[PDB]
Amino acid sequence: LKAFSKHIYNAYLKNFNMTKKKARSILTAPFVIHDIETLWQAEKGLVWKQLVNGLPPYKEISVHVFYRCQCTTVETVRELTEFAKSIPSFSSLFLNDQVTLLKYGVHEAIFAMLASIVNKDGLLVANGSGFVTREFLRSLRKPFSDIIEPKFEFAVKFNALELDDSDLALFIAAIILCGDRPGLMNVPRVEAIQDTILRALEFHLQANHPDAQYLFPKLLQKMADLRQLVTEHAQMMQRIKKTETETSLHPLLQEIYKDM
Ligand SMILES: Cc1cc(CN2Cc3ccccc3[C@H]2C(=O)Nc2ccc(Cl)cc2Cl)ccc1OCC(=O)O
Repeated sequence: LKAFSKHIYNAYLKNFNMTKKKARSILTAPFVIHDIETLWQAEKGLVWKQLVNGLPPYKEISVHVFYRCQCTTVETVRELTEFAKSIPSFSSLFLNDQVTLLKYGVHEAIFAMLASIVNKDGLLVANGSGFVTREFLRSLRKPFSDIIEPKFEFAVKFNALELDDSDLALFIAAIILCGDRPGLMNVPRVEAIQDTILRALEFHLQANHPDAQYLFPKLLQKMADLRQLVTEHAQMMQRIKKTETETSLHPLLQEIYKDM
């Protein structure tokens, strides 16, 4: 049982480059991106460096941030996919279920993970090297500003729990191995596996956070909140996909948002 929680926490460490430990040690010399000038200064890309001339028109600023939001999540989706392979019993499931579980579960896992790299004034980006301000994300266009702002307000509430990476490791495994996803075939086997993980998390929270009662149902509450947050996010993404014709979506993201 204890080795179960350390197996997942092992895989978490093995698969996710950015951790809450490394994140909070940075947050408490990142290059601050607070305007169009500093946003462009974050480059280092040799091809980008060879092509840059001046500052971008206006519409390019929001598409660029929207492009960086895609890249962030795409990388994290591929990490979460490996992470899931190491979760006990996940690989024994039907490959369809494995895909279905990841399809509807990755964003919920991401937004909980991304709370680690966030505070009330902004978030860490680009391998912890830069810090994008909240004000700048308010200064973008409405469609792209209205999808970033709900996340900040959730992240600060999630960070009030004062969890660590060993808590997140199990918590994320619980989000992925979720029973009530559309089209999920072998439901009993997934719920069974989730109970094992839920039983592991219940023990871990008591062994890691002694003097903070009622913390488990709090985390269960956040799972329902992560669903509603993603439910709104996906809707705002599809409204964007409809209206924003000069905007496209990464092939990995296209899959996930196909049939939601
Ligand atoms: C357009 C889009 C926006 C966000 C919003 N994300 C999730 C999130 C959580 C907590 C704080 C800030 C955020 C925000 C985010 O990652 N922003 C972000 C990331 C990198 C850079 Cl360089 C700049 C910014 Cl503004 C998330 C997904 C997405 O679409 C891609 C996808 O759904 O996969």
